[PDB]
Amino acid sequence: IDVEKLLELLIKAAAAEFTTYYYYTILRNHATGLEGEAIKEIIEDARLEDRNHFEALVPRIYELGGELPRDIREFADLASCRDAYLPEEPTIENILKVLLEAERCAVGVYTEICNYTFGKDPRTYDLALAILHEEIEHEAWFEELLTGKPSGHFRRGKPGESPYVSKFLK
Amino acid sequence: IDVEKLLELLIKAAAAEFTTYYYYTILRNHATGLEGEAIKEIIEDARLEDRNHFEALVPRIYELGGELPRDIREFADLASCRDAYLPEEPTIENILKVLLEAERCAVGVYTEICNYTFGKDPRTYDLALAILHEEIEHEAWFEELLTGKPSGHFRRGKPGESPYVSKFLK
Amino acid sequence: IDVEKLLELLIKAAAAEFTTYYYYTILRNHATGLEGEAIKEIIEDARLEDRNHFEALVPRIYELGGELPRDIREFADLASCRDAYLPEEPTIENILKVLLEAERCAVGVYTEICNYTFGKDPRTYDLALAILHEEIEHEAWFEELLTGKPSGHFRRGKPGESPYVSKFLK
Amino acid sequence: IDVEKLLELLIKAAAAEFTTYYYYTILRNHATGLEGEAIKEIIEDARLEDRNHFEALVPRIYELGGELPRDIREFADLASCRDAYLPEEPTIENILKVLLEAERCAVGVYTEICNYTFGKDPRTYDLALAILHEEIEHEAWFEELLTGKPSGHFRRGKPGESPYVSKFLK
Amino acid sequence: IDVEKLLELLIKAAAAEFTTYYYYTILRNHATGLEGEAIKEIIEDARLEDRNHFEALVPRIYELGGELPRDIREFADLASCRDAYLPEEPTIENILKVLLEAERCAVGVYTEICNYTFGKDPRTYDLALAILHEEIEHEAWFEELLTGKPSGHFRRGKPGESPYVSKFLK
Amino acid sequence: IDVEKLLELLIKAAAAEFTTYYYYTILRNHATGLEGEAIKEIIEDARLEDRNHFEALVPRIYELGGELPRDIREFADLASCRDAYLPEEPTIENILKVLLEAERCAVGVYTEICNYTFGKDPRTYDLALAILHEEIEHEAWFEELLTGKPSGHFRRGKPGESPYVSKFLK
Amino acid sequence: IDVEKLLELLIKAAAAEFTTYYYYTILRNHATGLEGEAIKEIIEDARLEDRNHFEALVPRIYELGGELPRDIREFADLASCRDAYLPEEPTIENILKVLLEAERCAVGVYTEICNYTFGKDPRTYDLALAILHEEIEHEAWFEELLTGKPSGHFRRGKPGESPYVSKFLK
Amino acid sequence: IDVEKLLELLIKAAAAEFTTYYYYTILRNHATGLEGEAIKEIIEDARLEDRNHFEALVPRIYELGGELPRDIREFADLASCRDAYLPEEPTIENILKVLLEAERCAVGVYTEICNYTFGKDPRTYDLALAILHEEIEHEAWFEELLTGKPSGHFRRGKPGESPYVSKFLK
Amino acid sequence: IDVEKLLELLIKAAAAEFTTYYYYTILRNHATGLEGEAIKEIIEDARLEDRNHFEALVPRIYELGGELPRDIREFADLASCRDAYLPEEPTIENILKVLLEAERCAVGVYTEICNYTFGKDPRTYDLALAILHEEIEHEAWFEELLTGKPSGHFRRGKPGESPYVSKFLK
Amino acid sequence: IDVEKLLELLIKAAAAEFTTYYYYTILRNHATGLEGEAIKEIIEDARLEDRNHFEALVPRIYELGGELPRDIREFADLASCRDAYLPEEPTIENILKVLLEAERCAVGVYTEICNYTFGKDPRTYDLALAILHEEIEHEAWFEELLTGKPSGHFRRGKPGESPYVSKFLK
Amino acid sequence: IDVEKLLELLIKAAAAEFTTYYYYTILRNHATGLEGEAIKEIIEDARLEDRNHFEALVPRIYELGGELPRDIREFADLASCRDAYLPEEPTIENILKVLLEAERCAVGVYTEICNYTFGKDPRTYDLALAILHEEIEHEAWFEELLTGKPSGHFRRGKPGESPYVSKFLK
Amino acid sequence: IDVEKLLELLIKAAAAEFTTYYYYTILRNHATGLEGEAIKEIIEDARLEDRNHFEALVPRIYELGGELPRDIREFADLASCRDAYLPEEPTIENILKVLLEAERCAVGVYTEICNYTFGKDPRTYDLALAILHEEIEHEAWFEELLTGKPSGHFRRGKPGESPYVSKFLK
Ligand SMILES: [Fe+3]
Ligand SMILES: [Fe+3]
Ligand SMILES: [Fe+3]
Ligand SMILES: [Fe+3]
Ligand SMILES: [Fe+3]
Ligand SMILES: [Fe+3]
Ligand SMILES: [Fe+3]
Ligand SMILES: [Fe+3]
Repeated sequence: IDVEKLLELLIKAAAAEFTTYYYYTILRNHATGLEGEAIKEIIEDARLEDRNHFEALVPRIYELGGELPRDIREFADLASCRDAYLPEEPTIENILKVLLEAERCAVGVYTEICNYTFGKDPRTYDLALAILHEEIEHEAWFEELLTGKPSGHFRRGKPGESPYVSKFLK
Repeated sequence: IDVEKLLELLIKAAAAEFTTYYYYTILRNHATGLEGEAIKEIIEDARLEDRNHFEALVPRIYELGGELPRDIREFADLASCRDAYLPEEPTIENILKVLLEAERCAVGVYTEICNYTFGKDPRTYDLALAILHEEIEHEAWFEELLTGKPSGHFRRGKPGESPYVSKFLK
Repeated sequence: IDVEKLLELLIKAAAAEFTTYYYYTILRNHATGLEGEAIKEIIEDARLEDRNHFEALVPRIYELGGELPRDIREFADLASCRDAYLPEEPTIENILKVLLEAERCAVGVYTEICNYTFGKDPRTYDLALAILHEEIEHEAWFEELLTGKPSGHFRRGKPGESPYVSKFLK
Repeated sequence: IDVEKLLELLIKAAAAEFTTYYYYTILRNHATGLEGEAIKEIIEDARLEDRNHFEALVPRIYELGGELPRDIREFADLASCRDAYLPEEPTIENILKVLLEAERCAVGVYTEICNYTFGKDPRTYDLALAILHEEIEHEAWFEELLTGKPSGHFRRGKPGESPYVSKFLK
Repeated sequence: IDVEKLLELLIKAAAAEFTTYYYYTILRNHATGLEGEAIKEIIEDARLEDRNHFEALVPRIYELGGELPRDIREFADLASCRDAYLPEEPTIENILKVLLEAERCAVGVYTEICNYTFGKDPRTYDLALAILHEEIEHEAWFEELLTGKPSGHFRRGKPGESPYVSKFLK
Repeated sequence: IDVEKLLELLIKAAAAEFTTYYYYTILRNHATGLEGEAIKEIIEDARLEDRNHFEALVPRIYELGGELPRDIREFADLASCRDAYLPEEPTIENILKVLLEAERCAVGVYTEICNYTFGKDPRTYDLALAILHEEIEHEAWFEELLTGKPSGHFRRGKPGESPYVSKFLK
Repeated sequence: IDVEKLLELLIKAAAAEFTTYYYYTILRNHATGLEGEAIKEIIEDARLEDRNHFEALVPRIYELGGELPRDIREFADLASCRDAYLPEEPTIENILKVLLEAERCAVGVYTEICNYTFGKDPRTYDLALAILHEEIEHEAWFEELLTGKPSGHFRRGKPGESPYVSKFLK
Repeated sequence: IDVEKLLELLIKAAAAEFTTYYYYTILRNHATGLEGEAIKEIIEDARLEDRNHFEALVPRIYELGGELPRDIREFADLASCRDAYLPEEPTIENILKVLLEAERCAVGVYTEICNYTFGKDPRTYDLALAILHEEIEHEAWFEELLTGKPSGHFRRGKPGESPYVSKFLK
Repeated sequence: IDVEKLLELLIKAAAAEFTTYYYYTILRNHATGLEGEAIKEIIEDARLEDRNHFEALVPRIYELGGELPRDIREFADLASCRDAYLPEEPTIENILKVLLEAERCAVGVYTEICNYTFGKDPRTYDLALAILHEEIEHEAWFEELLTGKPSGHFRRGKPGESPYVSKFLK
Repeated sequence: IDVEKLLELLIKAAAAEFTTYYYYTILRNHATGLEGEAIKEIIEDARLEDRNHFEALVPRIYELGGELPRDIREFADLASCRDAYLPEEPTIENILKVLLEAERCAVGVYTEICNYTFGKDPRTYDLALAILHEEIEHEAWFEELLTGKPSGHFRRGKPGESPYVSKFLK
Repeated sequence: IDVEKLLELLIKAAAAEFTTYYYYTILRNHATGLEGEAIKEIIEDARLEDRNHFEALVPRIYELGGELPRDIREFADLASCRDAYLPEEPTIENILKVLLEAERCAVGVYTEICNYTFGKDPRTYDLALAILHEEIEHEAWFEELLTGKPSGHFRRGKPGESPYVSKFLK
Repeated sequence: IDVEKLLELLIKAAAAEFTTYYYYTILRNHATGLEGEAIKEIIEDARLEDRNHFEALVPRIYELGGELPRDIREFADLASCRDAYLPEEPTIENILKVLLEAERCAVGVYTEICNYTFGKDPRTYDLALAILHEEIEHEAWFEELLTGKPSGHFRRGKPGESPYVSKFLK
């Protein structure tokens, strides 16, 4: 396994989690009205779990001999998912589209890391898998809200509980 | 009081609670979209309390010298309420109709047991009354969601808390 | 500072909180249907925090040498906000209008008390400010639900937690 | 059973609980001095449990198709117990007399509802019985404090815990 | 209803609960060996719940204008169940026989009180019913251990939790 | 050390604790009125800790090869303190006199056991000392209430917490 | 990976967990007598964890685009383990044989799913592995009770805690 | 603002809090008898909150570049309130007089600091205000106990909870 | 008061808190070795409280009709404190210098907001003051670690507890 | 007192506790079958408390200027009790014999230390006494299981709680 | 035993604990810099436990018929340990020297009380022993920090937990 | 997979964990002085987690049909890591070297087991991975303390929490 390549993947993933923490704050605040009130708590759970994902990734990056970039702007520019901007027409549907696209990119990111580390870096694989669990659940949430396809999920107990990633958190 | 007749009522009630636990799982998963997100937690609270009702009824059945049927299929066929099938057109309204009809049947079932045991089997009466409390609240929930008639209820704290039946639970 | 004038303001504020506790009970029970299910918990949090506000104001009234009026009807007639009656056409929108108008009046009431006591009665100012915090949040809640303007708030953890007024509560 | 008559009883009971919540606030604040310090916590427990009784009665009123009156003054005028006014000579003994008379009226109110619903409305009977438990304990408290007749009770753990009515509370 | 007769029943019941608390201490300590280790915790749960039953009955006795007898020996002599003496051959089977006989007598005692107070003394009926719940469960426990007839029960969580009588306890 | 003599002391002590549990129940219920309300919780803490003392002594009696007497009447007759009867004139002062005399006898009982076991039976000494701690505090409580001599104590947090004996309790 | 084949495996596994929840209820209730008292809590822990396994599998089935069958009878007929019927001679040994056979089938079921998803469906693999952990422990429990071969396990803290599957539960 | 003058005020206030912690220990221990039992817990809550006030003031003194005096005697001599000596005739009334006078001095001390720092030292102002809240409540307590004027307060939950100063405590 | 100017101050403050959350992550990870082990937990508490400060500021920004900038890079560029870069020679002393300079800038930022809103925007003033409390404590921490001047502080209980800002957090 | 001799006793005791932690692991795992299921939790409580005893002894050894031996084999060879080997015929009875013999040796060890330190080394005496409490209870447990002599004990709440030694544990 | 002599010892000990509470506050605040950050929490634990020691000693002084001196200065002058002044050169080493000397004096004080009360005043002996436990641990802490001799201790969980004295605390 | 070879690996790993529990006790006690105070808690967390690792490995060894060796000396001799002896010159640096070498050996041990069981023994692989997580974190801790290379970790909340292995613990 190429630790330099792995470190780039992990840093790009951490950048996506960090920027998502900011952009989902904006999206949550624009999920207004009666229909917005349904999804506001769901966005908040996704936002806080993505913050947890950033917190879980940074120790592994440093364990592997990597480091966060010096400038926060450099870091944001490394994000492996495009920025989850507030849509120009911020309807609930358009916001859900942004959220679903972001979660689908995240699922792809950690699937790629899991594929890269499978049977080679057990600790990193297990960390990527833990985050992948939560991203798959996020993607299921938003896909159901947007398309009506049954996801099998309903409200998390308290936002940001991160049941799969918690063992990596301090 | 005819313990054999009482046992049949209790077993039929337990069968209805058990099957409801399965069928409400399906119904919860098809309460999708923005409007489904409102009622998903309400279905879940009803589903988990009906599981509690099954757990509360079984000890009383055995205390009275009865027993569950040998085969799970026999048991399901004994249910005193018709199966809460997913409707062919699973809109939120059609799902609510199934839920309301099921809860109304449950209210009838425990009202019948309470009438049968009033002043004759205090422990069984109190158990039937405890479940009846929760069924009346479930029926109120779904009737309000479906017809807009004020029920007087809003979200339970945590799903499955069963405030009335808890003293019967282990 | 004129303690007699201050006492009248505080008693009128306490009357508004007390009557709101009653009228919001009615409003919560008529927020029915799928769209009502969104706002029912929000009304309940506002109702329980306004009950807390009454509980926090009464000790200060007595500390300052005032007292509640002898008759509950006299007390209700002193309310500094007009009664939050159920609207003749109790749609969710019309209910939200009543709630928003009540919260806006409350914000005005405690802003007036804060202005009257600023730099003169520190304990009363701090109490009025604590309640003002919660009224501003209530007003933000309902204004977002009604107009879609981003308020920055989403569901309180448990209704009636009163994070700002709790230090005044027993 | 005549649901209209039952609803009137329940609303009148709820009015008595609501007004008691106000009037006991006044009574608690005038139970002063060394001897008042004994009974202040007892009044407070009674006051908070009567608030719980109001909270428990309202859902049942709405379940049965009733509603609270539009105006808080109408509601107060419906109270089935006369107003627990602060006595003109507010000695501890005179305050205890008011409290005992109020609790005795409450015991009568819920005894009447229990008699009306016995074997006919199990849920309402059980609710009336739950409140009756707490009223009988309140009456015992104050009768002992006033006459020295042994009641068998001593301080509740925390005021407002409502051990009998809690299962009806949210 | 004849309060004097009711008081005698309640005092005799309280005496049985009090003496059982002592005699079950002896029985628990003689349930030795590998087979005794099974039932020791079951005896302990029964013993502590019977202590709770004594604690729950005394306030009601005093509420009704009765009192405990002056001398503890008088009290013990009033017990409505014969003393649960350690058997002359204290085998596990012989101990279980004593326990089952005691619980069957207790079930009879509270069934008699429930019959006497049904529809006449709601608070006392509810107290007798609460204790009856726990006695029926105790009788089921020991009957299963002794005869193998399925009771439907297994270990209580913590001994002395008294799920049915707790609302009467301080 | 003479284990037979030690066992007699321990059984007589356990009998005193057991009977006190009964007699203090009566005394607590007759500590009525405004002045009784002060000491009711203090009696209750003493009563529940003396119940704990009985629970702590019985295992040690059995560890040492002793056993409780077969009949509860035999047991009560062994009490090392005379019965704490309700006084013929049950004033608060006369009740306090009974309580103080009982606690003084208890202090003497465990002082005697500590003297007998000092440097010879460490486990029994430590158990007697643990109970002695609580008896000395009880005696201080009642002596202050009766004579005004400063004891240095004020209300225990929750009655029956037994801070010194808890390590011996299950 | 063939999602249709995977879905069939998962649904058949969920059916086995669901039916086990019923059949283990019967088995627990027939584990009577002194020797049954040992294993009753062990059956109960297995039963509640198998209920948790059903709850954990259903969301994954829906995430993958599958659904539970319409009728509860269809569902039961899909179970990948034969029904754990009460044996015709329900001795403790014969009951243990049924339990061990059921757990061995479960171990086989999740081993097959893990083999099918290894390195291909990380989330499903991790879910199957989590359940496999608990099935291997169940099989160890019952094999030790039946054959005396050391399993390395002793009583779970509280039944149904599911330490391995909890992260999948809501 | 003159930090040297402010530091002197804060150190003198801290000295008063520290010495009060000692002197209220004496006063609590001499609040004996039946009437003393009422106020003992109130003195204890005041004593522990004044200890908290000392703990809250010291960090601010050091933050501002001040320090506690080298010798504890120097420190005690700086107290801004005269020593709360046990009165020569330590009746409950005379003790209450000492307590009320001490609390009135404390209210004056923190009112002076609040006036000195208003709009100039926000952190110190907020700290002085937090302590002032608790001193005003203490003064209300003792004034009611002594004169019967309604204060609006009753027993704090647990002594020393310091609801207003807690945010400054570690 | 000029809400546009106030909004710019608040957004610039929120940007500083957000970027600090990133940069302190880097600084914490480079506080290595035996001497670094002392300050690592202190950096972590500062980092998590600054994250809390961002979370507390955003709702107020939206309440006042402002919004976060569309792009995370725009946001970072608005920070009112220069970026807390890892020093080119990352010794513990040089890291402490960066931390102290950042905290001093933060103290200045919230002092400016408090000055701008004093007596004009009570809610915003109280929020700025709450954050100012924590920044003053952070500055004290690092100044003591760097210069040895007594600050009066020692380790926070758990990192990120934010005792002053918590009432603003969800 | 001869600290060198005392240190040897304490180190030999710590060695016995440490080795017991290992050997009881083996014994617990071989207490199989239906009869083994009774005693498995009892062995586990003894094993975890003996681990606690090792943890409590080591600080005292170092306080007195002693140290653990360099090599773990040297340490094991110092054990004051012979190794609790799995018996060649590992029946439940033979295992109980090993356990009882080990506990009897432990009781002797701490009795010797208590005798050596009585009135000379209070801290060490109190530590030895604390462990002696738990060893006497362990010996009682196993003696009852093996011989049927009443011990007075039944299941500890949670294994390893060490109620007597806890004050020495970190 | 001479209670007057014992009272003088106890009061002198309480004075030392009280003054230490003040002087250790100063010492903690001057344990600055990177090396001071290690010992600051250790000083704080010692300081809070010595406050607990004062709280534990005062009730015993009053139980024995003693009393605290009228003036706080008299009290401080009675301290059995010389004042733990901040050293003229307040280096970490010089501060540790003061702390170690103070703890050594405390160990001597309670060793003297234990010697005086051994086998004569069990309650006082046990109290002195409880404090002696904590003083020996404090002395071990500081001696290790100062000289490097292994003490066997590391950080207490939370400062002021007083595991040995807690049973004497309210 | 060769279960005999796997069992040898697991037993050798368990031996290393067991001996580490002893040797880290010695190392922790010799990490003295101001610089030792930093790492003492880190050693303690590693020591308690390695004890947890032993507890987690033993059930798996028995599940697979293996057993611990008869004699504790045989067991210690099987350790897969050389004994972590206290260095002849026990400086903090030399102690850290021993700790780092031990953790590096542990990382190698569980990496080997993971490699051996990957895709063949899922339960054992997951157990080895869980321990590997904690060993990698331990190695990171000590490497940072020794070399200054950023590890990304700071103090665990409470020592011995084992966030990754907890699901395997009872
Ligand atoms: Fe994420
Ligand atoms: Fe309000
Ligand atoms: Fe009421
Ligand atoms: Fe006692
Ligand atoms: Fe399963
Ligand atoms: Fe103060
Ligand atoms: Fe900040
Ligand atoms: Fe001390």
